[PDB]
Amino acid sequence: SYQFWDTQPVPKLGEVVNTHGPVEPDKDNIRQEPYTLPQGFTWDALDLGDRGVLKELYTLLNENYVEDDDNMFRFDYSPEFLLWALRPPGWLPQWHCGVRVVSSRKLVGFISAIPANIHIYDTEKKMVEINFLCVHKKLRSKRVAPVLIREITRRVHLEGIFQAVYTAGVVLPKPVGTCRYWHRSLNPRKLIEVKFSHNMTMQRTMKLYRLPETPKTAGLRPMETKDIPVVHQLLTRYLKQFHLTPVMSQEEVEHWFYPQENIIDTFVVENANGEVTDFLSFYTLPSTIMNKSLKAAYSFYNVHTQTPLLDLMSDALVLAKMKGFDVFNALDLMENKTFLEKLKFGIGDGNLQYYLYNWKCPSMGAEKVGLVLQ
Ligand SMILES: CCCCCCCCCCCCCC(=O)SCCNC(=O)CCNC(=O)[C@H](O)C(C)(C)COP(=O)(O)OP(=O)(O)OC[C@H]1O[C@@H](n2cnc3c(N)ncnc32)[C@H](O)[C@@H]1OP(=O)(O)O
Ligand SMILES: COc1cccc(CC(=N)NC(=O)c2ccccc2OC2CCNCC2)c1
Ligand SMILES: [Mg+2]
Repeated sequence: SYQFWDTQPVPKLGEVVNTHGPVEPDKDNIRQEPYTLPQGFTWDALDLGDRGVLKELYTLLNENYVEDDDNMFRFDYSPEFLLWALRPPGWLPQWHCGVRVVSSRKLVGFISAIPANIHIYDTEKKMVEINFLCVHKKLRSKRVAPVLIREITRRVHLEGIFQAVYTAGVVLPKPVGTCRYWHRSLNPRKLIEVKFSHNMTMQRTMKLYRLPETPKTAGLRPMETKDIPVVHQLLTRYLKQFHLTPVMSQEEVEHWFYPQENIIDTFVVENANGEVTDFLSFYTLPSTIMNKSLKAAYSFYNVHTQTPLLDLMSDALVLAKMKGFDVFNALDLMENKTFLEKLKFGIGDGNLQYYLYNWKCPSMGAEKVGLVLQ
């Protein structure tokens, strides 16, 4: 039973869904007053353009955000990463929803929405993406998370949006898809010394996972300003084969792919004709070693039309290694299963569940999920 989630417009777990549409009607009359927090706590919309406020959020998440199943690593999203992730085109200040202690002003809670146009089967809907739900460790198991969720819902409803997309490691009613975490060792000595990885020699293991010093695909180079239109084109066309995807404007494409050091890398393949035919991309997200830092790259969007996908991703691994990353991480979504085993990815523990709020539709396999979040 789900004390919070049974009250929400989402399908029941183990409801075979054969329909397509919203769970409830669009509200045409929205609660104007913030939801009531427990005594001693108050809402505060966080201005991330104020360096002090950004730092406070960084610290909250640094000290209180997601850990792995073994509680040995915690994601360490940087200030600059958070600005990229939370100020894309159409970001709204009121959707950076903090909770503060009244007496001290200490930041103890967060949740965020960013707008996104989502393609789900035969339907394209303006939605939001919910990320960075975080309650301080000392406030855990006090039902603050439902208040954070209800409040962002209200604030999103005020802007005329009635659906959301989100992911979590926990099972809630009801996943649209389920992904699996895969990791590719780049610096196996560090991964073993930090206990990320564990009848093999260390000699043998370094040999197994050794990569070329430079990439193999002809005409690979960083994405530049001039590539924004064609990257947009490649991504728009490539994504049509999946059943859950973003629909990005050209400005959105600039935001999410244009390289920024230690945040996002995108490389394009420009062939012998001067035509851009493929791209790869990965984002930067380290983890604090509890139980100093583990440098990890996360596979983002990888589009292929002329270069085989295996080669693209092989080049992605080489570039990640050149840039000092200890490990390259990917999900089993899109066509990722075609290369994961072949490029010596190992499977992880944990599931990433994909979810829609206020949208009833059939579930899909991971291979039909075409949406990658931060
Ligand atoms: C139209 C617009 C709609 C927009 C809204 C769309 C929905 C957005 C939904 C959110 C998308 C988030 C996307 C991400 O960022 S996923 C990452 C979430 N953050 C973390 O995992 C960081 C570490 N953990 C924490 O900070 C806390 O443990 C959190 C904040 C997770 C829960 O705090 P706490 O441990 O103190 O619990 P509680 O007593 O307050 O509340 C217990 C209730 O909350 C349910 N719960 C637990 N974990 C999650 C979870 N990850 N998504 C949704 N619900 C969750 C739980 O089943 C129970 O409900 P029920 O079992 O009684 O029903
Ligand atoms: C060692 O460092 C850490 C620290 C905390 C948790 C984890 C496990 C984990 N939850 N991984 C992913 O969600 C994940 C795995 C593969 C690819 C992408 C992954 O996550 C994305 C970035 C974080 N939000 C979910 C998507 C590892
Ligand atoms: Mg709580």
